[PDB]
Amino acid sequence: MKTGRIVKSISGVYQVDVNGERFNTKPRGLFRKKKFSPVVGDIVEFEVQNINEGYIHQVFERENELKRPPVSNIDTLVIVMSAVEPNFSTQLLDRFLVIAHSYQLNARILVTKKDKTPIEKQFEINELLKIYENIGYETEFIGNDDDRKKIVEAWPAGLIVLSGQSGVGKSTFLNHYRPELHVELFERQNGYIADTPGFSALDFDHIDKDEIKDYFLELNRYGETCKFRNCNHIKEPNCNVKHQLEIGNIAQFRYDHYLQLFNEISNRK
Ligand SMILES: Nc1nc2c(ncn2[C@@H]2O[C@H](COP(=O)(O)OP(=O)(O)O)[C@@H](O)[C@H]2O)c(=O)[nH]1
Ligand SMILES: [Zn+2]
Repeated sequence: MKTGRIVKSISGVYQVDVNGERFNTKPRGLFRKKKFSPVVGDIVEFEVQNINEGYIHQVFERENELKRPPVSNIDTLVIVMSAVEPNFSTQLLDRFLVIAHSYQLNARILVTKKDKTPIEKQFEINELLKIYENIGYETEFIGNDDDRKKIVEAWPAGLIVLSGQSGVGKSTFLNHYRPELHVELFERQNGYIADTPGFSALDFDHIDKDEIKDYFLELNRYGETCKFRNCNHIKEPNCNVKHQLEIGNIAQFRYDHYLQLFNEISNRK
């Protein structure tokens, strides 16, 4: 009877947004069981009752999902990094992109605190952000002089989830969408933006050492012409990644972070 996105879950009641319209609903069939329980971000078919209430009959197949917090069908993961306080880190950024792609997410890169970054440092970060744009990511570098609402409404349509450490500047964006002014979705013009971040932790537990190269997008792309179909680009001969490194089309820090994570993600915790 109606199709929409779950924007709130409160003690087994699922609020479903239907183009602005809100419905408090409960699951039936499979969706009453824990192994099929609805999550915020689910697209659902529900039966309308009592004007603004309803029963969820179908939860559509999840295109993607985070477990902590539990949220499904993210259209863009915005990785939020400070330029300073703390200092921008390609080591932390590469790790967040690996996690992002391991969850099958679209990712883009947002650097904050430009207005208090030394201008010489701004040029070094700008050159780093160029390397990520050559890999295929959209990047922005913003400060207090920038319109945070204009920025969010230029983002691709659908569900945006901000992921990054506390203090990087997620709330400064999110407060523009808080009606009051465990995960809830807030409306924006072309979709939603999420209450919570996506990660930071031992979201490495599910990753096989063999998958790490798939989530370095330029290694994955250049590995197409390595001799070996599963070349790890470490000791293998005829390696196209090590060649592209040599002639300067893969950045050394990217290769070095791949190597550290390949060596680390193997290890017992
Ligand atoms: N100067 C400056 N400070 C910022 C910027 N973005 C965030 N902050 C500050 O950094 C701190 C953390 O911001 P907040 O949005 O609460 O971070 P969250 O923990 O990631 O949500 C706060 O004191 C913010 O006002 C920025 O672009 N420039
Ligand atoms: Zn290779």
